[PDB]
Amino acid sequence: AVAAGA
Repeated sequence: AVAAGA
């Protein structure tokens, strides 16, 4: 799981 942002 990879999540980037806001």
